Amino acid sequence: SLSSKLSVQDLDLKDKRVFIRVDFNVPLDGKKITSNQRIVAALPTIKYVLEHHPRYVVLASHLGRPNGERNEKYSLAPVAKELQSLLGKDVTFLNDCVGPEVEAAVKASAPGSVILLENLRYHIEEEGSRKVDGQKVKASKEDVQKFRHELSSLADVYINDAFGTAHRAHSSMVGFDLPQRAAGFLLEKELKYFGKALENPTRPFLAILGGAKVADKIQLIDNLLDKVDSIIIGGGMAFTFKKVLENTEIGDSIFDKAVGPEIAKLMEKAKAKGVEVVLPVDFIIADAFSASANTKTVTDKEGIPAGWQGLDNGPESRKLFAATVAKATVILWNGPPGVFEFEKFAAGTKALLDEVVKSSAAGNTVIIGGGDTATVAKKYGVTDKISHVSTGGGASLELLEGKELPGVAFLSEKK
Ligand SMILES: Nc1ncnc2c1ncn2[C@@H]1O[C@H](COP(=O)(O)OP(=O)(O)OP(=O)(O)O)[C@@H](O)[C@H]1O
Ligand SMILES: [Mg+2]
Repeated sequence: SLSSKLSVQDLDLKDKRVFIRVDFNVPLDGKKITSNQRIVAALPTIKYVLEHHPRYVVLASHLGRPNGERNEKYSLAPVAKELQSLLGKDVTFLNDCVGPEVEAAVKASAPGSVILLENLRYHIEEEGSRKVDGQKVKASKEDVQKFRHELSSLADVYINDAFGTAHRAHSSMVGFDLPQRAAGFLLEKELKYFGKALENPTRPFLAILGGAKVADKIQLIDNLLDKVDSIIIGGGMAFTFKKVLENTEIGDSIFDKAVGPEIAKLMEKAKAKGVEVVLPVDFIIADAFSASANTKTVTDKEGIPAGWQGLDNGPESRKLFAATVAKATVILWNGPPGVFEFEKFAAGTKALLDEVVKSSAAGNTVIIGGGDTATVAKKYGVTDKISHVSTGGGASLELLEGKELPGVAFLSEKK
């Protein structure tokens, strides 16, 4: 989608004014912020800048869905605490926009770090349309125009360091008129890690995608679909169908009805574009979809207990996966090998997970991140992760995919 060499650790600052759109979203107990994972990242940019000696340092919010009621408190007082503790320099939380008080505060107290906003000022969104159900309405133009003007209001250089403004727009990624587009190391890492497989990386581009089911499932497919190294490990029932015939025929009949043409089709292009897509042949299937009463065999035999096929990546599947796994190429992993969360029908899967991460070094760098996999990662244990956990399980992917990426576009290379 682009993101060549935007900018990082490039901004010189120096008695300059810095506004940072970070990753400030956490649980919601009292204040007791359950999880500091998101906050930790902020630190490289946050600290570097925090002290460099600008004069500013406004680090924006973003965590919650102030649905029905208004701007409702449940702000970020505790977080400041988190910030204060880490920094030990003093963090002040004011307004996400203005407040006569707002313009005043930033200016007043020399160098500091101010965390303000989120999506309280229904202005960082685009109101919950569809009439009936929940009140208010989408739409809105200039009013937003003012908010944006107001927001930039006290800045110099704006640094995005979250996977938000790369699909949509939303506050902290647009309005912030005035040049200077600086992207935290985090953004930088993705683009770079993420960015190149995209370029001309020799080390093949060896591609690992588990489980069937599409959604952009399908969406996922086309973009992942174009690349470099023609190695994709995708496990689908029809493909199986497409590939041969009988497996599908007794197995059953239908996968993703649309997916059937598209899949055979995309798949074809894939051969042409690169070469090889690696599927099962050995699968394990059990009475229901759940996790109980299970059978593992290779290939042929399905029907009643099914109508799509078996489920989790089994022995055969494991090896091949592992098999390709061992073989340079970069390794990108989206969703579960399958149903990785229903033990029994989530074993081989870990098996795959291990080499990739392990390899990262050996083999080659590993970029896997999302939601489903994320779980996979946490449960198995990233432990060295060695590549990319591309948070924005979804956002990244589309992103991953090659689309333009909105937030990202805003970024150029400082200037
Ligand atoms: N062979 C399979 N047997 C059973 N369930 C499967 C199988 N393959 C895939 N699934 C389902 O597909 C999911 C795999 O993850 P999925 O394909 O949804 O990843 P993704 O689309 O890249 O990311 P996501 O889960 O956030 O947004 C499993 O969690 C499971 O619900
Ligand atoms: Mg999911």
